[PDB]
Amino acid sequence: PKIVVVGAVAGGATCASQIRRLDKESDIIIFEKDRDMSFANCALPYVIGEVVEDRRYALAYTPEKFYDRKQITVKTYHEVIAINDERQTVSVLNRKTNEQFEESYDKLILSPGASANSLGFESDITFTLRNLEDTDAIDQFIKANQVDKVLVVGAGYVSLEVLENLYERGLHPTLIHRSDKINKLMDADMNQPILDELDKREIPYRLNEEINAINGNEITFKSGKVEHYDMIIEGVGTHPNSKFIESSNIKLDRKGFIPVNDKFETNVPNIYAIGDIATSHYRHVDLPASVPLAWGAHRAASIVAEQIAGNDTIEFKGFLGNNIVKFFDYTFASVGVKPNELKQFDYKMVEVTQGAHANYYPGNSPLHLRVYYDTSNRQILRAAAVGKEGADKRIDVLSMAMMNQLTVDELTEFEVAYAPPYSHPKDLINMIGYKAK
Amino acid sequence: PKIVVVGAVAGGATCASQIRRLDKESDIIIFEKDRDMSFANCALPYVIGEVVEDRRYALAYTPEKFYDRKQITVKTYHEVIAINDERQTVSVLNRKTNEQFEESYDKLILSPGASANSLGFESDITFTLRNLEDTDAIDQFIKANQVDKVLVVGAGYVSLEVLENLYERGLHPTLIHRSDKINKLMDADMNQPILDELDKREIPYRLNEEINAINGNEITFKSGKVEHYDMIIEGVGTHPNSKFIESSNIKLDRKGFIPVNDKFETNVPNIYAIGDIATSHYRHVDLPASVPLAWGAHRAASIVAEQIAGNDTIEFKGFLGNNIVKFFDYTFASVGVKPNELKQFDYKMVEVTQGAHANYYPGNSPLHLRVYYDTSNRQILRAAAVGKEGADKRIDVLSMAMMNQLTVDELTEFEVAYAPPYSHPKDLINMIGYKAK
Ligand SMILES: Cc1cc2nc3c(=O)[nH]c(=O)nc-3n(C[C@H](O)[C@H](O)[C@H](O)COP(=O)(O)OP(=O)(O)OC[C@H]3O[C@@H](n4cnc5c(N)ncnc54)[C@H](O)[C@@H]3O)c2cc1C
Ligand SMILES: Cc1cc2nc3c(=O)[nH]c(=O)nc-3n(C[C@H](O)[C@H](O)[C@H](O)COP(=O)(O)OP(=O)(O)OC[C@H]3O[C@@H](n4cnc5c(N)ncnc54)[C@H](O)[C@@H]3O)c2cc1C
Ligand SMILES: *SCCNC(=O)CCNC(=O)[C@H](O)C(C)(C)COP(=O)(O)OP(=O)(O)OC[C@H]1O[C@@H](n2cnc3c(N)ncnc32)[C@H](O)[C@@H]1OP(=O)(O)O
Ligand SMILES: *SCCNC(=O)CCNC(=O)[C@H](O)C(C)(C)COP(=O)(O)OP(=O)(O)OC[C@H]1O[C@@H](n2cnc3c(N)ncnc32)[C@H](O)[C@@H]1OP(=O)(O)O
Ligand SMILES: [Cl-]
Ligand SMILES: [Cl-]
Ligand SMILES: [Cl-]
Ligand SMILES: [Cl-]
Ligand SMILES: [Cl-]
Ligand SMILES: [Cl-]
Ligand SMILES: [Mg+2]
Ligand SMILES: [Mg+2]
Repeated sequence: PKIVVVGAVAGGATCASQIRRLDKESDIIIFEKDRDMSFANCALPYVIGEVVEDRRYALAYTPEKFYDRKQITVKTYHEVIAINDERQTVSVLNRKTNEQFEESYDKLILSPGASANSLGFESDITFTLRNLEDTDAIDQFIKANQVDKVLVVGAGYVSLEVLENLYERGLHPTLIHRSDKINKLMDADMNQPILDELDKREIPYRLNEEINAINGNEITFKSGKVEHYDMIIEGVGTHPNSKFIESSNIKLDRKGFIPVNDKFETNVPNIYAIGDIATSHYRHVDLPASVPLAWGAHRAASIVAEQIAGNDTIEFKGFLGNNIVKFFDYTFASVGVKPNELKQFDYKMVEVTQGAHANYYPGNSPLHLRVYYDTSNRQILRAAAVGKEGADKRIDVLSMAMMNQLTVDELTEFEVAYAPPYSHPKDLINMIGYKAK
Repeated sequence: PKIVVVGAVAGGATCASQIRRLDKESDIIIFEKDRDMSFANCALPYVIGEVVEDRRYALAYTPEKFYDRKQITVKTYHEVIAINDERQTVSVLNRKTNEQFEESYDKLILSPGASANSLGFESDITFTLRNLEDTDAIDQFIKANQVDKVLVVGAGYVSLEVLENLYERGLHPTLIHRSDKINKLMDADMNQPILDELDKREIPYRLNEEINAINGNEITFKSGKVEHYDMIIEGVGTHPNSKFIESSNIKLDRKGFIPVNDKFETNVPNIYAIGDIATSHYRHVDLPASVPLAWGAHRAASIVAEQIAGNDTIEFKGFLGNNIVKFFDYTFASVGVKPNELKQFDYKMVEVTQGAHANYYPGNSPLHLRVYYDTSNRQILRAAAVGKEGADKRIDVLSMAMMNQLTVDELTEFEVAYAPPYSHPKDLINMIGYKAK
């Protein structure tokens, strides 16, 4: 079938590539509104920090190389501006020539993702971070203006990674956030290490703070403070790239996302949606879920490739919401329903803080593991871990437990790999099970 | 019930402690034939390497402290020499006075573990490692003789840990092993990094080599080589501490171990056996299993505590055999049936070698993950991972998957915690799943 894909990055280029692995005959075309396809979204903060300096790690292909390798046509600077689903075409604006045209399709795959929100100030020193064009602009601005002081707005994982990277590059960032609710995917009382790491390095921060006015490099704040900054990076959330979908028959929810079934199909025949734009449900509980992360973009890309050109019996089984972020020496990871979703259940919480490995063994650091479970059936609802070591290991094990409908009590049965450098004979995970009841 | 425990370490002291958590009225007494209770068995190689300096780290309790905190009586230098099972008493030899006496019991818990084997040479420079007395003797001998060249016999994981520690302490070890099957719980081809690490540090080793004769410090080998050594640490296997059990009604297998049911009961009423002395079965396949490691001693300790003083519906579900060892920069971990047991199944092998984390993120290294599955039902039979980073995480996740007899195909559904420093959007575990078709 003739396949058209909208968006040429985590979900889109991946999906197109997976289809080509299975189907060598179909024509596949991807439209991407911006300059680059296949940029490494998750590498961007590290490119800014000069941790990742080889351009080949910043993006995988150019349209020419993608065509040579996979016979997939990718048109960059081409923005889809409407989906004419009844005639099975999309309307595309060639941004280089400013002319539009219709492209027909047998199957349409939507992976437009999200755009960064902006505070809306008229400021030449302010930047958001979403793609490689943004990354290049930020790097160039730092060099052209000999940037030293940078204001980082927002406290989600993107902003935190950007702050760490600016610091490692040798700049002097200050972090502000409109409330005290930083790194929201993690339990609010488990984020203190973020503030401790800032303090330890004397990196200034102010919570319940916002930009009030900008006059050149003079920034006036809500708190009444006035400071001079060379650059501002705003990480104040994202919004779905779905305005171009509104006039079509595709069903969107009130927040602008696309609900899909387990085959990643929209309500319209032959049109699929994957990636950040799509909403589905949790795997372990009967609740809606939206998890705008890379694992989901890649998993959905594979499922849609099977639906179109492979085993169409392969279907999604829902999200668990596994997520993680590094901030200086600490790791913050969680899986399951969000803190705000726990109230939909009668639940109990159990937790343990213990060394990541043998207490007598060097380089140890306390790991805090917390697990929430449903009192009606003892099923695990959510888990969170924070520590300098071993949090990723504990959360991935709990993600596998939740996939298998394990009860909190059965965690005493988990057989950990034990030697002094790695865990304890009764691992933190086993202790959660023993402490449950 | 009056409870008598034989052995005051990983299984025994733990079990007595777990019973006390549930029952504050029963009298509990533990007999330990040697000097110390609750020594840190797994810390011993590190104590020899001076990685663990504070000897307080190698001993968790003394009998006086155990009585003060848990009201449990522990008699060290007291060796149980016979079990008079029909009258429900044990005969105990007070090793300080050489006088024996009987101790009655309502429940008897055997956790005598295993003793180190010896090659049998008449040599004052040869030592074995099993407890803190041994560790003290080795340390004392190194200092008294200014030991430099040391022969480490045996290539099992503990001997390897001893070798690494002797090297880091500043001594010059040479490793020999009677066969080429080093670190036997790991796939043979995946153990090459052990030899690479030895070679990188110019630490000599000879496989399929054995001691022929010992004449003072002059050691003659099977190969015909003659070398002078200041000390020899023999890691030539262990044997069960069951000679004192032979006269009783307890059933022992041909190797001297005690087969137990899922309540860790022996064939004799009121007598339980846990730890290295006990044999059971695998959880995921119908085959016998013996896994003489710490996790099993602690898990059995809790199950026996529930049987005696808690919820008697709690029973063991079998072993998976999760194990791991660190050797210099590498980690070697495996779970499931042993290499030699794979022949009892019709199976296939799938493997991937990929970066432990994002390829562009610093300090990456190649992680080799291998999974064996049963062709009759797609169930995972065994998994092994070797690498400088991430092997423990992948093997613990697979242990959790096996606990639930998960299939190899379902690994595509595992939702990993992804950020650049930790994994990939399609993790190594997911890739095993994608490569299994
Ligand atoms: C700085 C940063 C760090 C991140 N870190 C992590 C992390 O560590 N771990 C993690 O799991 N996730 C991380 N993410 C999230 C991850 O990048 C997204 O979940 C993933 O990119 C979503 O894939 P997608 O295809 O939906 O969107 P994207 O990969 O963003 O691709 C969307 C594409 O479609 C294009 N598009 C939109 N509308 C149109 C249109 N009308 N016509 C043509 N093209 C269009 C856009 O220009 C864009 O190139 C990070 C994201 C960023 C920006
Ligand atoms: C150097 C070393 C390193 C190790 N490293 C690891 C590792 O990294 N990971 C891992 O999982 N496992 C490791 N182990 C294995 C682990 O220590 C054992 O699996 C665990 O100790 C078994 O518990 P147990 O109670 O059966 O035996 P033990 O803990 O050995 O205790 C047995 C006790 O009973 C006593 N006893 C025996 N007979 C009698 C008697 N007749 N009367 C009175 N007392 C008696 C013995 O003196 C001994 O103190 C290691 C062991 C050693 C020695
Ligand atoms: S923010 C974190 C996520 N970031 C991104 O996704 C960045 C944008 N990504 C993309 O644009 C696409 O993901 C690109 C880079 C275009 C390619 O996507 P694929 O996932 O399909 O990758 P490749 O085609 O490059 O495959 C490379 C290696 O993986 C093996 N492989 C892919 N798919 C499969 C399946 N289904 N089964 C088995 N193996 C599979 C390939 O064989 C290949 O290994 P090599 O070592 O290259 O031979
Ligand atoms: S080679 C590796 C194996 N070697 C060894 O284990 C060495 C010898 N071991 C022992 O002698 C025992 O394992 C000792 C050191 C006596 C410990 O026995 P327990 O396992 O029973 O532990 P503690 O009573 O000392 O408890 C320490 C902490 O764990 C919590 N805990 C234990 N058991 C439970 C159960 N069933 N449920 C909830 N919590 C449990 C304790 O409350 C305690 O926590 P703290 O806040 O640190 O007091
Ligand atoms: Cl990336
Ligand atoms: Cl239309
Ligand atoms: Cl705790
Ligand atoms: Cl220990
Ligand atoms: Cl008798
Ligand atoms: Cl039996
Ligand atoms: Mg129309
Ligand atoms: Mg504590």
